[PDB]
Amino acid sequence: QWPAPLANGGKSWASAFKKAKATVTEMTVEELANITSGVIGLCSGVTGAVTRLGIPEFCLQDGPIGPRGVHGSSQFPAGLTVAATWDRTLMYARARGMGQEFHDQGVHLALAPVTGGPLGRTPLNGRGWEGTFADPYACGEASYLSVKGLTDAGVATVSKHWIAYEQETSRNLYIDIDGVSQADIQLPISSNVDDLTMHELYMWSFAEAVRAGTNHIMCSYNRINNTHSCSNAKGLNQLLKTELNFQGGVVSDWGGQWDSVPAAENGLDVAMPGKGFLGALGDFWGATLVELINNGTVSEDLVRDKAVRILTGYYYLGQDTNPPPPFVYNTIGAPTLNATSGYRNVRKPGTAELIKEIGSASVTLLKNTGSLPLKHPQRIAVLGNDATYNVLGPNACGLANSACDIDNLNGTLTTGGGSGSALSPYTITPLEALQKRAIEDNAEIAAVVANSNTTTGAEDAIAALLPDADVTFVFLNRYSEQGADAPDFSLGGDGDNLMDLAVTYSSNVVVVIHTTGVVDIEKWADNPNVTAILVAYLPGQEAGNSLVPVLYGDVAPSGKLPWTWGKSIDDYVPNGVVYTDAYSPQSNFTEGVFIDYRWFDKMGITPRYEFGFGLSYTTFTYSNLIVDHGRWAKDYSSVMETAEPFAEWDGTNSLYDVIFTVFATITNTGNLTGSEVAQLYISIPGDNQPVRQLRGFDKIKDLPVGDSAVVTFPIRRKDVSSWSVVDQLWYVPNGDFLISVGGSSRDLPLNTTWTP
Amino acid sequence: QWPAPLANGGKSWASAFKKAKATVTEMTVEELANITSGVIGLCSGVTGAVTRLGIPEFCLQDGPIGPRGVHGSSQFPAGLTVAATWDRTLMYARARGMGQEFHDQGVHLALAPVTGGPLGRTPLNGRGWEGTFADPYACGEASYLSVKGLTDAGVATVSKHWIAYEQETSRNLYIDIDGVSQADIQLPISSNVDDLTMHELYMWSFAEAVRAGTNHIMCSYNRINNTHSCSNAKGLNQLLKTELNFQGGVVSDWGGQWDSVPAAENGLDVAMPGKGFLGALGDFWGATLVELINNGTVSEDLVRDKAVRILTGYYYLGQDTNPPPPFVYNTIGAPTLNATSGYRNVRKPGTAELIKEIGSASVTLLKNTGSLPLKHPQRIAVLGNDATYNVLGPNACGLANSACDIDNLNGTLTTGGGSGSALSPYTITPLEALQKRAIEDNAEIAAVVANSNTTTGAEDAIAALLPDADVTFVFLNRYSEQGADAPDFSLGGDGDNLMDLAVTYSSNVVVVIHTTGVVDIEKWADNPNVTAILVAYLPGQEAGNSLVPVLYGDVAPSGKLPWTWGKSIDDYVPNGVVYTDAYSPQSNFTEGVFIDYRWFDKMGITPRYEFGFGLSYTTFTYSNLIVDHGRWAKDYSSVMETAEPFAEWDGTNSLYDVIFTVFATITNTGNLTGSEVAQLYISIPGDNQPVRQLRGFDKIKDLPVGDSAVVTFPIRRKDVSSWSVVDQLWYVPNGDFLISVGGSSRDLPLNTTWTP
Ligand SMILES: *[C@@H]1O[C@H](CO)[C@@H](O[C@@H]2O[C@H](CO)[C@@H](O[C@@H]3O[C@H](CO[C@H]4O[C@H](CO)[C@@H](O)[C@H](O[C@H]5O[C@H](CO)[C@@H](O)[C@H](O)[C@@H]5O)[C@@H]4O)[C@@H](O)[C@H](O[C@H]4O[C@H](CO)[C@@H](O)[C@H](O)[C@@H]4O[C@H]4O[C@H](CO)[C@@H](O)[C@H](O)[C@@H]4O)[C@@H]3O)[C@H](O)[C@H]2NC(C)=O)[C@H](O)[C@H]1NC(C)=O
Ligand SMILES: *[C@@H]1O[C@H](CO)[C@@H](O[C@@H]2O[C@H](CO)[C@@H](O[C@@H]3O[C@H](CO[C@H]4O[C@H](CO)[C@@H](O)[C@H](O[C@H]5O[C@H](CO)[C@@H](O)[C@H](O)[C@@H]5O)[C@@H]4O)[C@@H](O)[C@H](O[C@H]4O[C@H](CO)[C@@H](O)[C@H](O)[C@@H]4O[C@H]4O[C@H](CO)[C@@H](O)[C@H](O)[C@@H]4O)[C@@H]3O)[C@H](O)[C@H]2NC(C)=O)[C@H](O)[C@H]1NC(C)=O
Ligand SMILES: CC(=O)O[C@@]12CO[C@@H]1C[C@H](O)[C@@]1(C)C(=O)[C@H](O)C3=C(C)[C@@H](OC(=O)[C@H](O)[C@@H](NC(=O)c4ccccc4)c4ccccc4)C[C@@](O)([C@@H](OC(=O)c4ccccc4)[C@H]21)C3(C)C
Ligand SMILES: CC(=O)O[C@@]12CO[C@@H]1C[C@H](O)[C@@]1(C)C(=O)[C@H](O)C3=C(C)[C@@H](OC(=O)[C@H](O)[C@@H](NC(=O)c4ccccc4)c4ccccc4)C[C@@](O)([C@@H](OC(=O)c4ccccc4)[C@H]21)C3(C)C
Ligand SMILES: *[C@@H]1O[C@H](CO)[C@@H](O[C@@H]2O[C@H](CO)[C@@H](O[C@@H]3O[C@H](CO[C@H]4O[C@H](CO)[C@@H](O)[C@H](O)[C@@H]4O)[C@@H](O)[C@H](O)[C@@H]3O)[C@H](O)[C@H]2NC(C)=O)[C@H](O)[C@H]1NC(C)=O
Ligand SMILES: *[C@@H]1O[C@H](CO)[C@@H](O[C@@H]2O[C@H](CO)[C@@H](O[C@@H]3O[C@H](CO[C@H]4O[C@H](CO)[C@@H](O)[C@H](O)[C@@H]4O)[C@@H](O)[C@H](O)[C@@H]3O)[C@H](O)[C@H]2NC(C)=O)[C@H](O)[C@H]1NC(C)=O
Ligand SMILES: *[C@@H]1O[C@H](CO)[C@@H](O[C@@H]2O[C@H](CO)[C@@H](O[C@H]3O[C@H](CO)[C@@H](O)[C@H](O)[C@@H]3O)[C@H](O)[C@H]2NC(C)=O)[C@H](O)[C@H]1NC(C)=O
Ligand SMILES: *[C@@H]1O[C@H](CO)[C@@H](O[C@@H]2O[C@H](CO)[C@@H](O[C@H]3O[C@H](CO)[C@@H](O)[C@H](O)[C@@H]3O)[C@H](O)[C@H]2NC(C)=O)[C@H](O)[C@H]1NC(C)=O
Ligand SMILES: *[C@@H]1O[C@H](CO)[C@@H](O)[C@H](O)[C@H]1NC(C)=O
Ligand SMILES: *[C@@H]1O[C@H](CO)[C@@H](O)[C@H](O)[C@H]1NC(C)=O
Ligand SMILES: *[C@@H]1O[C@H](CO)[C@@H](O)[C@H](O)[C@H]1NC(C)=O
Ligand SMILES: O[C@@H]1[C@@H](O)[C@H](O)OC[C@H]1O
Ligand SMILES: O[C@@H]1[C@@H](O)[C@H](O)OC[C@H]1O
Repeated sequence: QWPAPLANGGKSWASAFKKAKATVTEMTVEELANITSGVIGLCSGVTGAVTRLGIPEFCLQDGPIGPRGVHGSSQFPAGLTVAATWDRTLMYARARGMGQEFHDQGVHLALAPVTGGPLGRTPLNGRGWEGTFADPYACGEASYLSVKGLTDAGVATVSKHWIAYEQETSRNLYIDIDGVSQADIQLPISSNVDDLTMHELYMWSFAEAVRAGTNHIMCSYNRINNTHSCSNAKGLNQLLKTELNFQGGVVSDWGGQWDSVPAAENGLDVAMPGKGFLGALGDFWGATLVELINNGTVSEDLVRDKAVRILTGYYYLGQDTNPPPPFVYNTIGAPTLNATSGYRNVRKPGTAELIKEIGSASVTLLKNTGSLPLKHPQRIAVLGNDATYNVLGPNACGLANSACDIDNLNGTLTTGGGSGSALSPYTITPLEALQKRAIEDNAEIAAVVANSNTTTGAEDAIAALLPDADVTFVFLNRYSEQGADAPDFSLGGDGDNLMDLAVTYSSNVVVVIHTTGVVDIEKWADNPNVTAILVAYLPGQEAGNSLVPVLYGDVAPSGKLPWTWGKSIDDYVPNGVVYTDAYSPQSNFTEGVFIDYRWFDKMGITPRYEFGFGLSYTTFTYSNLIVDHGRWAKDYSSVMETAEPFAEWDGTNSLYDVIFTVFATITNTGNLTGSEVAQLYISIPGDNQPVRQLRGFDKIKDLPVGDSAVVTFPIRRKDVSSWSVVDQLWYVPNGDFLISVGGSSRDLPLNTTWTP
Repeated sequence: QWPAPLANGGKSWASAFKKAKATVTEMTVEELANITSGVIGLCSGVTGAVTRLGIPEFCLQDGPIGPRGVHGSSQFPAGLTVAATWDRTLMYARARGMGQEFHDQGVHLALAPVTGGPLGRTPLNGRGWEGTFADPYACGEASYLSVKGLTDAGVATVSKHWIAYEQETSRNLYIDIDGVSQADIQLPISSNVDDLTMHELYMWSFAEAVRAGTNHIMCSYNRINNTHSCSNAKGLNQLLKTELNFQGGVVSDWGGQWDSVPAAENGLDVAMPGKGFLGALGDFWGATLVELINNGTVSEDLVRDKAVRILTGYYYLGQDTNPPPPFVYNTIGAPTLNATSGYRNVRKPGTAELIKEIGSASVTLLKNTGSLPLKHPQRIAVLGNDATYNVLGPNACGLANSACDIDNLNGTLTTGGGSGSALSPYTITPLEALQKRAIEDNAEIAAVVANSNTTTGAEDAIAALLPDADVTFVFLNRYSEQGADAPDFSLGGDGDNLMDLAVTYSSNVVVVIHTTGVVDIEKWADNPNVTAILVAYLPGQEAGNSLVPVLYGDVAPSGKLPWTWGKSIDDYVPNGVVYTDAYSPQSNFTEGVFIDYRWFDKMGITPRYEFGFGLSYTTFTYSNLIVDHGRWAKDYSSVMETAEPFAEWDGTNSLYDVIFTVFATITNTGNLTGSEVAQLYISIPGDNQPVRQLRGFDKIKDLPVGDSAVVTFPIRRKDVSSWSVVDQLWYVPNGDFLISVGGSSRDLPLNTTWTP
């Protein structure tokens, strides 16, 4: 085994550690078992109180778009959607806003963000949308800022899911309900991950989360090399708590804990949900952990270290001197918990405008043949239930946005299904917003929003409506959800039918896709009747009013794709989702570090739309690439430090030191003002190395016609490193490094060589 | 027989008559038959050209809300809806706006307004909504202003339908299509109307239409005393063309003409639609009328008088010196007419705001227990497909708003079905408008707009949503249409179910009814969970934005009911709709003059909501009734004059002279500013006379709290007259007249006696 290292508070939590140790020193064995296992309450999870010492219950609450199952709050855009902005300021402000609302609702610990698990090995991942980029570097940057935004608002974070949690299928949470136990059916999928892949690929974003000060981390459902993540000594005690120097608590996912003793010894700190959800998801600690200590199987001091880890967050964020107000909403639901809900409104001035701005900044133009931007069209047709409201109400699908019937017309896809969803005070529909703009132009506008296959008359309505239209907007979607992967890339609902009808009857079709990921558009993407295609991802509540200004040219589109859009699912990493009824299911990560565009680049597969692709209404020319070797600096700014070994280590040094900076220049060479995401890729020399790896991005805002601006990329030591499996450390390999800059992963007009 | 009197141009058309006679004098027999029978074209009806003399084809076009089947136009509110405003200025401006759009689309003759047929003998009349009030006096005033507004814009009018056209059922238009002829199935319903009833009840509004200068009149489908209206000598040659002194043309309804010779001799002028609609609706004139003249059966001079009547309008409105532009839309439809459509936009600045104002002025508050006006509710539920768009598009139901399937979710009922409908450039939905106001108050709002009986989950969505709501808006409707009467008072669609669910789960339910007439609300109107009830009638395109300001108190509601709302259909005139398969179906108008509230008042039946009932957010006190006998004046202002005989006639005199004026005073005695419709009723002494008869209305706008204003009622000679069947003239009977003033037909705090 790898022994459990003791918390010491590290960099920023030293004083809070000290108060945590003082309190925990006073605790009895019953009290230690109480704080470390869940109890019944209104939140996703609730830690027992330590009543005698005045430590209250902590509310742990979903989710990564804001607190789930609460009224009086805003529905923020999904992580996928903010990734697609490529705007650091928006990644932070989104998180800070979510945090404000978490705090004002009474949440102590936010079950957020998703910071690298699932990272994106398969594009069918039913919950991939909760994360950000299918790229370690960019996911790392988003994860850093998301964590910082949440904690800066006074909410502790529980970053998730550690680690190699890359498929929902056979995730097999522990559950024992009505005589049928998952242990007797099938064990969780095992992620079989080589050491290099674990370091260079899956750990990257978690390192950034630890550096940003995440207070906790949640261990996933999957197994790793046939050992449960939540009792994987190598995972938690070694890689997380030793190499990453993590100082906070490891919280089990809900049914992630499979056992009592291995869990306490191998790095687990908090058993969730404990007595919540009827005890059906395992209840391995609590009174049972009291007996394990008193009879000497589990070390008392070991358990005190778990308590210390939990309380460090409490004191660091000042939840003692500034308590959160009470959490008033039943987010569990009857009959599981019968208990009434109060009411509180926490929506602040500015939040609706921020959510709108994220939408306008993310929406991504994949195809424009000249129909966009719109001028002042006079006869406008609109097709698709995605254009309008859920017919049962925007929250009809319930507490996790997953309970409406398989055929329901859910309206605009504003968030995905599951624990990462949230309620919505309203939906600004695409149709409401297009209609407002139509009225200003004295135009007419009509929408067919029924099911084009199963409602009588819809097809003929469509036939009758489209030919005369100046433009036809088609709104498509693809719902996906926690607990299943998507079967394939197929549009949800009547999507395919809408598109076949649309091109039969209109030669100016503009397609807008609200989705949790990549969809199959192969039948029509090259039809010249589809004059424009845009993906708007998951925009939360301001869906229509964020889209329409971009469509009409008020602001040029500036979003780019945060993953690869291949022409077929066969173009990706093989065995993305393993289906088997084998009792011990296996997923071998044979691809290694080569996921998403790294796979495409290495096998020479040409995607339909590459990673980092997006059109504007203008063009940008790249020039004057400069590598400034003299432009280096100490890492002073992190909240916490890791202990990742590296070759050049000398006591005063860091893996996150900036060792040089790359500069380049962009010129708007088109006819309209626009923003541009500049991207930097490095080819690190070695055996079996990716052709190139994203190591920088910078977004210039609203570059006027003919103007220029400089983009700037700080390069850290780690960014040019490789991990030595033989030596067990990060090193900068000798050799020629290629540095590329440009507008996508495949449009890189500038390059240069750098040698250390 | 009653011989056909010759046109002479009467009062305002004298010079146009002269030019008409000159032109017609030059016409051959072929040319006379061409102008007097319909030909194929893009409009509802088209008169043949007289090519040699440069007289083009005239476009006749539906309908009484504006030109039908046209893009580029606005959907105005229905006549029912403007009646409910009780605002003369709005009745005029609505008509003038409709006229502008008629003209700018190229229409020569508008098939509008509905000016007393159907007037409202039965509240089940499928097309009652096209007219205004179920009251001769008020229908007369609306009819005068509607006609004036249309002609003032340069469009000739064809006022309809003459006369005693009081049920759609067995209207039996002539049609002979695919070997099956209506003549071999069933004759039109016969209206058996006594002479007093015809004069005091059905003729009243047509007299006002003739006085306002209607250029034509359309004869109805029904028979009168077992003679078709369109060949009823007594109807057309005598009552219309002699007593009413009508100087314009009688146009057949479409399939209203049953014969060639009786029609030419008994007063018909224009055979419509002629060769249009495949000749299937009879084609009795045209080439056949050429042979009838040349072989001497039909007098040539008689036919010249028809031509003269048609051309008088053309010259009077200046359609020669200012031609209408071309009519560019196929309003017939393929396969009946295959022909392409151009495009023109005629929507002017100001029209959308006028249609909104009519909505805000008409919406009628029937019940308010204190829930209205709304303050700033934070959780708002909305129920009903009426709250949102037609799922197939607002115009999906086609050229006459009547072709969507029996179950379709048609969305907000903005106009009724049939030839009196029109297309809509958009629908401002109740839900869009409530949502905008919710957003301003930082509130949440959710709508269940599916079918609550047949869509899975809707009922539970409803159960789950309503209890927590501060207010629940329920939107109900009742579509009806030309060519059928309503079976009963039942809400359309899932109405009944919505209301049962609403009161189970909310104690603050506010009901809004969009309808073509009275509906059965008896199950819930007295439930204290229904805290407010409003009828909004048919608001055209600005449905939501006209309603919401009234709901939120920006303006107090000031509409009142234009018909009686009885508790059951058994409370009305019996035999309202006769159903039979008898070849010659009969309707005996045994009730005489006693329709609508005259029936209720006479039989001592207490309606649920009386004629002229509506609540405000304030109250008004009535005081200081004055009859000013000295306040009389000559009738100088009419466009045309009738020749109605009357006892006091002396050459310089008129039946429309004002013989006194009634004044009264209203004081706003509540807490909020509001508008008030003041109503005047006279009890004319006689045998079998109504208890009281509306003879005045005046609307005070925005009366501040504690302020007073005077309402003024001019009383004409005709207004205190009766018709002598023995003498065949109007007379003022000797005796005591009761004069009542107040806020409804049953809330009349002021009264006084007047003797001639
Ligand atoms: C899930 O399972 C996979 C299953 O394999 C696990 O992965 C393994 O992870 C361990 C670390 O826990 C690796 O152990 C290290 O192995 C080094 C030798 O590697 C070479 O030999 C092995 C065995 O014959 C091969 O498998 C390797 O091949 C792979 O890597 C190469 C190189 O890139 C590729 O080309 C191959 O194709 C494979 O991908 C190698 O050829 C070994 O040197 C290393 O030794 C040090 O580290 C430990 C500390 O843990 C010390 O105890 C030991 O004393 C050595 O440390 C001293 O020495 C160095 C100097 O040499 C100093 O710098 C130190 O500070 C110190 O004083 C270590 O044992 C194993 O190789 C790796 N396998 C693969 C295939 O990746 C996952 O960890 C497992 N995960 C979980 C979560 O359970
Ligand atoms: C659909 O059918 C109904 C079926 O009846 C038709 O109605 C009738 O309409 C005609 C007019 O075209 C009426 O004719 C007039 O009758 C007068 C006599 O009426 C009394 O007797 C008759 C017959 O016995 C009764 O039916 C009447 O009863 C009804 O009215 C009374 C009174 O209120 C009620 O109490 C009853 O219960 C009934 O409702 C009466 O008791 C008759 O005097 C009148 O005579 C003059 O008019 C014509 C001009 O058309 C002259 O030719 C004639 O010379 C008289 O005119 C001179 O005399 C007067 C002075 O007396 C002068 O002032 C004149 O200027 C002139 O020099 C006339 O014949 C008939 O009564 C009426 N029936 C009913 C039941 O209403 C509908 O018209 C028909 N409609 C259509 C469209 O086809
Ligand atoms: C299994 C699971 O994930 O359950 C939890 C409760 O904590 C878990 C975390 C999860 O995020 C949470 C909160 C969610 O938010 C999910 O979005 C969520 C799910 C993914 C879903 O999960 C499932 O459908 C399970 O696969 C499903 N499992 C089974 O039917 C099953 C039974 C025996 C052996 C193996 C499987 C299940 C359905 C309904 C109740 C319990 C279990 C249950 C669950 O009801 C929700 O489940 C419960 O609320 C619940 C669980 C146990 C008892 C009572 C209630 C779900 C929702 C909200 C729909
Ligand atoms: C019967 C009738 O009212 O037809 C007209 C055409 O001029 C009439 C006036 C009417 O206002 C007009 C324009 C309308 O606008 C109506 O809203 C309207 C109707 C009320 C409707 O009328 C009916 O449904 C008839 O009762 C119906 N009648 C019969 O089926 C019938 C056949 C034989 C004997 C007795 C009855 C019918 C349906 C479809 C085509 C022709 C007749 C036809 C009609 O298609 C529309 O009809 C046609 O367009 C049409 C008529 C004949 C031949 C070809 C087309 C209708 C619409 C638009 C739906
Ligand atoms: C509107 O949103 C709805 C949710 O709020 C969407 O419904 C969900 O959609 C997904 C598919 O996209 C379904 O997931 C699959 O469903 C089945 C499992 O169903 C049952 O099968 C057996 C029963 O014998 C049993 O094993 C299961 O427990 C289920 O009872 C499988 O095909 C897949 O494995 C996968 O889980 C959801 O089931 C469905 N939810 C519900 C509650 O029906 C809906 O698709 C949205 N509308 C549109 C157009 O996208
Ligand atoms: C949405 O608006 C729709 C129209 O655009 C509404 O559909 C119409 O609604 C009325 C009833 O409210 C129906 O009128 C009745 O229908 C039938 C006649 O149907 C057939 O019966 C025989 C066939 O064997 C034949 O004689 C007829 O020609 C018909 O084929 C009778 O019950 C009545 O006499 C009456 O005419 C319309 O038929 C219906 N239109 C269509 C095209 O189906 C719809 O109701 C609206 N939705 C809601 C919720 O109100
Ligand atoms: C272990 O955890 C238990 C569950 O959290 C804990 O119990 C709970 O104690 C809290 C206070 O710490 C109580 O909360 C409220 O109760 C009283 C009235 O009874 C109020 O005056 C207070 O304001 C307070 O809000 C809970 O009632 C109680 N919950 C349950 C389910 O019993 C135990 O105390 C913990 N045990 C140890 C050893 O600390
Ligand atoms: C009786 O009515 C007929 C139908 O309206 C009428 O015919 C039509 O005549 C018009 C002009 O009055 C023609 O309109 C266009 O034709 C020529 C080109 O062919 C253009 O140069 C002109 O600009 C004009 O717009 C119609 O083509 C014609 N319609 C049909 C169906 O024949 C007869 O002329 C009328 N008969 C009499 C005796 O007047
Ligand atoms: C310690 O406690 C656990 C849980 O009750 C029990 O299974 C185990 O056998 C105990 N050890 C001894 C030595 O009794
Ligand atoms: C494009 O639309 C036109 C109608 O606008 C249609 O006739 C043509 O077949 C369509 N083209 C394709 C490739 O579907
Ligand atoms: C009114 O609503 C309440 C719930 O708000 C319900 O319990 C009660 O039965 C309802 N009353 C009626 C008369 O339906
Ligand atoms: O937040 C948790 C989610 O990430 C996990 O997968 O399911 C349990 C949830 O409550
Ligand atoms: O306008 C006409 C309408 O009033 C009549 O009833 O049907 C024929 C229509 O075209």
